[PDB]
Amino acid sequence: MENFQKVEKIGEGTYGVVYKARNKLTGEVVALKKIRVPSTAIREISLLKELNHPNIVKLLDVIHTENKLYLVFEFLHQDLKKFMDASALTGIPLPLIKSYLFQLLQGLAFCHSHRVLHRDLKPQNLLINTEGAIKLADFGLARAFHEVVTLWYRAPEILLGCKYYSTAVDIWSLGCIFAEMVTRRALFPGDSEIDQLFRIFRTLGTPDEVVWPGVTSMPDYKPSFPKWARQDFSKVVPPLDEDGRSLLSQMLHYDPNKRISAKAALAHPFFQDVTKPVPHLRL
Ligand SMILES: O=C(Nc1c[nH]nc1C(=O)Nc1ccc(F)cc1)c1ccccc1
Repeated sequence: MENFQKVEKIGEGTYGVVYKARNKLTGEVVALKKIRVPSTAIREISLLKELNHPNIVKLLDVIHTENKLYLVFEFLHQDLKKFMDASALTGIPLPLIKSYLFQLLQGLAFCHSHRVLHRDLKPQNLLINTEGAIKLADFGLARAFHEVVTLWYRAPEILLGCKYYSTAVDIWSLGCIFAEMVTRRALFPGDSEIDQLFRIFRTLGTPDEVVWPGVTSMPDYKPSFPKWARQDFSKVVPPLDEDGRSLLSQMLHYDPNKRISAKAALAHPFFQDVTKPVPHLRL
């Protein structure tokens, strides 16, 4: 778009290319996403301009022109997936893991309180700066509307065909990102929907009417599912301490109504000692 110079490709979202760009007039460096225009998307997108929070990538402008769609976001210099790969040897220090988790829960508590879900959290859409900050990106783009879209962070109620699912889905994804930071291995690396479901089952137990009332009446649930026993958390995320493990377990509750909200998670004793360390990033 005329007011922008593409400096470089910085990714491919679900929804079209993402460019680093410079505003020919303002000077500002920005993230420019080209989508791919029904008035429904126009409307939802416009709502997002308003939901501002220090832990949500700022949506600067929504250009709808020549009947094409661009979103202009504030620019961050790295994503969490790259940072994680970069920190493979040593792992991310716990106090930095805890800060990141804490800030993301703040962003989610904000979104959820305005009834906006993300619905597709993944380390690739979590963006970080040199000053210790981490921000949710791509917020709202999913209601509004190639490699495999990853299933690794998908809540099981989504996998079981629930069509009217809740903010608890973001809580689930965030718990899977939490474990992956601690262990340096993805929690549930599914390569199909059944494989994804069965990986969850194998770690957490096949859910039943005891732990998830109503589970058996779900669209894609079958009685013929195997019955695996639940594994112990101490085996799942060493060397996370007992507070971190308690929290994670609550974020990974099967029953979306049992699953901890972002707001009550902020109160958990794991965060009693939270700080804001600054990462070392080599841009
Ligand atoms: O809004 C998105 N990204 C961004 C917004 N502001 N900065 C970015 C961004 O990707 N920055 C970035 C990330 C990794 C790099 F190596 C260098 C720079 C987005 C859109 C679709 C899918 C994923 C992320």
